[PDB]
Amino acid sequence: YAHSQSLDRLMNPLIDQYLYYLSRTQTGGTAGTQQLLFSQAGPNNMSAQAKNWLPGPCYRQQRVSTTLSQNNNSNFAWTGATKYHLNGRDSLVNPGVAMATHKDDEERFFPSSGVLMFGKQGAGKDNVDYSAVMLTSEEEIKTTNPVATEQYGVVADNLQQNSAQPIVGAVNSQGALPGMVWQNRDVYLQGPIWAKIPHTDGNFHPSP
Amino acid sequence: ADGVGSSSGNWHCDSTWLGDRVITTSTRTWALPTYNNHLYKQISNGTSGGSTNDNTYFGYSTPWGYFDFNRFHCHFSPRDWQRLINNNWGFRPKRLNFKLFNIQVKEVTQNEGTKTIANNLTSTIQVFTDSEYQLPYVLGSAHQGCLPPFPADVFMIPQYGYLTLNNGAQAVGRSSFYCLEYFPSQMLRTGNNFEFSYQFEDVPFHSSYAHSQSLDRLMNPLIDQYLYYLSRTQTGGTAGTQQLLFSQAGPNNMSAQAKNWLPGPCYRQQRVSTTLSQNNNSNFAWTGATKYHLNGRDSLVNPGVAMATHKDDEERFFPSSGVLMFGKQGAGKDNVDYSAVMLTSEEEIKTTNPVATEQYGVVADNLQQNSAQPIVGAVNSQGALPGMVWQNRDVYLQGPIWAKIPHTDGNFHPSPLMGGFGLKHPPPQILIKNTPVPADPPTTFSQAKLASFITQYSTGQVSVEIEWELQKENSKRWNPEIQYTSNYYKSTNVDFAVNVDGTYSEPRPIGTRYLTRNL
Amino acid sequence: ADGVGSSSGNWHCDSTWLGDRVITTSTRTWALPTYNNHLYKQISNGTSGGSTNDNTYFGYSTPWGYFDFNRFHCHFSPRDWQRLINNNWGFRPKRLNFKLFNIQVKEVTQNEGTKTIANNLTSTIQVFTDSEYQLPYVLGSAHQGCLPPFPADVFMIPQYGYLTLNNGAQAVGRSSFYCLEYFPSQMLRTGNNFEFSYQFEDVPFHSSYAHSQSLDRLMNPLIDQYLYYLSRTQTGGTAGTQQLLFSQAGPNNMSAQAKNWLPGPCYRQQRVSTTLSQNNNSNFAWTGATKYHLNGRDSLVNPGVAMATHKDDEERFFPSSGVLMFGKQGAGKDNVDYSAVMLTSEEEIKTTNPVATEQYGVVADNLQQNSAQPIVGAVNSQGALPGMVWQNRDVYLQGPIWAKIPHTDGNFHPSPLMGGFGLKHPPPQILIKNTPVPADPPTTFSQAKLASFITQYSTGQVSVEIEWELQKENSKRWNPEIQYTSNYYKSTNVDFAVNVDGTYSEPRPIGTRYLTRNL
Repeated sequence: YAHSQSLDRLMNPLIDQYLYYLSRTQTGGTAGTQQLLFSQAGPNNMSAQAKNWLPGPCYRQQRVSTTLSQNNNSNFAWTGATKYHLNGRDSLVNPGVAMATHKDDEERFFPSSGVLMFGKQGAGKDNVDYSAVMLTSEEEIKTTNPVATEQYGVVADNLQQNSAQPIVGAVNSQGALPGMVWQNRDVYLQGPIWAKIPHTDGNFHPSP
Repeated sequence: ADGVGSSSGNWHCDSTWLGDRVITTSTRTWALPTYNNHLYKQISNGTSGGSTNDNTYFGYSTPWGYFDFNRFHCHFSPRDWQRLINNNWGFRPKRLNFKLFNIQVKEVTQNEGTKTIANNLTSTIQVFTDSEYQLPYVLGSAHQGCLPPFPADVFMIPQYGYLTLNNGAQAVGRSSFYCLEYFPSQMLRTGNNFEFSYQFEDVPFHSSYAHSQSLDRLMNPLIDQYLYYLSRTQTGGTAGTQQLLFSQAGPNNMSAQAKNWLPGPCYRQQRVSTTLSQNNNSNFAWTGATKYHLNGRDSLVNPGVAMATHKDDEERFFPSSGVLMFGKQGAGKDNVDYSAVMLTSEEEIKTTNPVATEQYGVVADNLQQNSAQPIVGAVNSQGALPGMVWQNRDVYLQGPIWAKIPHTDGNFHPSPLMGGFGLKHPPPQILIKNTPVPADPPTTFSQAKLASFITQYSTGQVSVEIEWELQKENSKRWNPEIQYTSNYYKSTNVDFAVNVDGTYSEPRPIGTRYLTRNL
Repeated sequence: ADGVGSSSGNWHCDSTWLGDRVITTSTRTWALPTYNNHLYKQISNGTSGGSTNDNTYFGYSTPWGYFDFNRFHCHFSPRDWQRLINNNWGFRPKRLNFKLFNIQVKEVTQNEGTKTIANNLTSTIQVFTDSEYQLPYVLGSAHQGCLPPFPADVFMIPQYGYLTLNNGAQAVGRSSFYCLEYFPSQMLRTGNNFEFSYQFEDVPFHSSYAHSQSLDRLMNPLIDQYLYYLSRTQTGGTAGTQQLLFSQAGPNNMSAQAKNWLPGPCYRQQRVSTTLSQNNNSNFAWTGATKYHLNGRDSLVNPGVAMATHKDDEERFFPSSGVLMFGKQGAGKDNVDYSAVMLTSEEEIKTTNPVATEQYGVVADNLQQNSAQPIVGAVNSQGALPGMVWQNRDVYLQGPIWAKIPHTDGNFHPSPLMGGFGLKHPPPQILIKNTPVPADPPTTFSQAKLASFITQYSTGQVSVEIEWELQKENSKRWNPEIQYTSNYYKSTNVDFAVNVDGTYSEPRPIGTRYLTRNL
């Protein structure tokens, strides 16, 4: 199934919240002075409302376009790939944690190793053109799952003061936070049915 | 026995304290308008018009209203809330009972500026609960329209509406539409009443207490460790040479001891001061905000993962979006001064929880060698690590009781980030509507749907009863604990009481964490 | 328990899917005007006034209204209709349950442009079903006034009337008059309710599926026939001489093979193109129409016997009157453009059914001899021949459910030509009327019937429940079948949902034929 709602839209669109947020830190005008003003977020501003939940974890990956001219001219397949490092070996994360293939109105982009790839009948082993492969798409989970190529979000990088303007850094990889919800990767007619959970002291969400 | 001249219910409002449980029942008077002229309407917001992509939505507004009691002040009084928080380590809701009774439906007539209200004895209202969770669940979003905190206030029932998938202001094929008349509902006249019962699924006690220890201090202060750490990598002197020296960390050096546990996860946020001159001069509210990015939209993390509001001896600082904010009675909607808001504080959890503004810690950024000095980077956001322990965000007298855990393949620690109890099968939504009564039709047949109705509203009483289980405080502490207290000094008004003009106010947020425990 | 202040029913609207059956219940709100000022009136149309002989009629209009749910969208939602058509080979109605409840009767007062509506608690309505089929049965005529497809729409009850024999605008001795107060009926006040049950007579499943084969292709493509046909009557060459040569028809020539079956009957119709420039320039609508002639009157055959709308690769052509035509929401009555109508398509049946526009075939027109070259004429209309097989016309979400088979000495394949289930004893007619309440009489006796009444109308809720039997799909087909799908691409509105202004629309006709079977 796909969700008919998204985490950020779970609200009642007709009613304001009884809570507040920090709307404005400065007076408007030619020379502004610092202040703290607060607002209740209603339907007008949905992005600023308080919420109970967070999108699923991410491990960021590189964006490839099916239109060739949009891609960088270089061989970035392995070098720009998203990898994990185990006992001195680097191995591609293929496909990795479940993340949406793309956001709205971009179907030409897909994460480099971040999606399953099936061949058409008679496809070769090595260096096969894009026409013989069949790419899947996880976009159904973009309701709860961050997009594979884009950042998770932004967090504060410093302490603010009148001498220091705020700095906000991007979160490319995010482990589990309390309040996250996510969807597992989809299953396909030609895809794998099961896997063996390794025998280990611990695991997290042991879905293949 | 259902009739015009006999009441279908009584006013039950009070609490009773039995042993390990408390039962709080409360009754209110409500008024239900006709919404949308008995129509469903799609509502949407696009980027056109100067609005941001982040605020776009698509959905529907329904003629139905809904009952919501999701705030604690609905069920508890301020005196009952004090008995709870001072005497107990924890509590959770056991079960629920709901009633609608004494229903009046009235029609409104206007001509020549004259306005007449009269009983319509044959009109009905429709009520159903969504037991199978087949509708969008809007309750856990902390909206207005809950039962008032003060029992003598008559309140208006909020309109029901929901959102679904969109691209900009446009719907997508998956976006779904719900007719609430496509559900079986009970129809009631003035003699009829409505009731149902609900039982909460098993949920962990909310922890009402603060820790009397901190993770980093769990040690015996009198004894050394039998383990070692790397104390010194260089000889002292004018020209030092590299060496490896080791020490046992005792009471003298506590920071260097070995430990079994780690502080809870963090997602860092920006520090705002209540003293204005200390804040940067700029509008950093949205730009410097901590956000998450979902399908091309950025949304503020409000409040976010539970983290301490501030460290020791800084009460002027708070995380920008990282704490709950309540308004004082009569506060406006937009751009309200700091004086009208009431900020909460999570500082009680600074024992196990990293501070919201500060970093989690530092990790090595490189490989060290005699040609390369060590570099150590700051960790602003940290996901779950084995060995972490943390506290959930506190609950407040006026704060939300529960939320619905989304239905998903996976979740992590599904406690609501605003507060309260996460529930897979929460209390159902209770939807109510005035049944439309059309005016006289044309006397010659027309296929068009009837657009002309009698203006009506309905009033009545709603009663809700929750049974709460209590976790008694077993502490062996010698010295007296901190309690929630009313100020002894004189004042013009009593706190949590009506004023001269007759309006009820809550002067401050009251958290639940007062008694203490050991880690 | 019947009283003013207690409801006599509840709102039951939903569907439940159990195994081989589905039960769809639906509830609506209705309004009933007083018709004809409580009078029966004869109505007629003659040739005088420029009207055609074909349109003449004689009949009566009655003060009574009637309930009609004969369209599928009354009972099914668009989601339920999708579950039905995608998963099932067939369905038929098993049984029926009907209810009237929560009845308000209201009086209207007007003076000085002021309009007052009030309850009249002692007024009644009258309801009876015609169980013995003793009245003219008007339901199977595909009129307006059915329950709305959308449950939140309040609808007006249509006026009842009937026609009988005429010569021009004049009655004949056989033409009959019916008083509906000459039937026993139940009288209801606000506390009273009405109910009855009905069981459908046994009827063949509607076939929801398309054939994956065609009559002419039923053969084994790999094998020759052991039979022969006349392949060649003349020697090839410059001067040929007559001969008889015979061949066995194999895969190479399929058209010439022997076959056991024939396509269904046809009554030919005229071909219209949706591309305007291809159509003749003239008004051929009525003149070039296919008609039948009954007692000096010509009437269009609309739609007629079931025939394929078009052949392969021509979707622009459709038979003139030979297909059902639905309007888009808000379409007018008269001379509406092609853009507002929605045409259906029967092309799924082109496997067994001749195409509506094209001929049935060709037959010999003469006896052949060496002096007479063979002549072969076209068969535009073909009655039943032994060995024919055919499909009935498809049923649609907004199309008619059933019809009453006329009571006659004989019929052939009594399936309704518009669609649905032919029934000798269909669901009865449900007739409803506001009982007249006269104003004050003169206080001195007068024999004249009272012409002065209190203006009244009534409202209430109607609930109907049908149990449908399902025929599950047993197909062993390997490749995936065609399904009914919502478009994935973005749009301003959701299909089958309300818009910004709040009106519900059905964007397209949805037929029932998607899954496939073998002949």
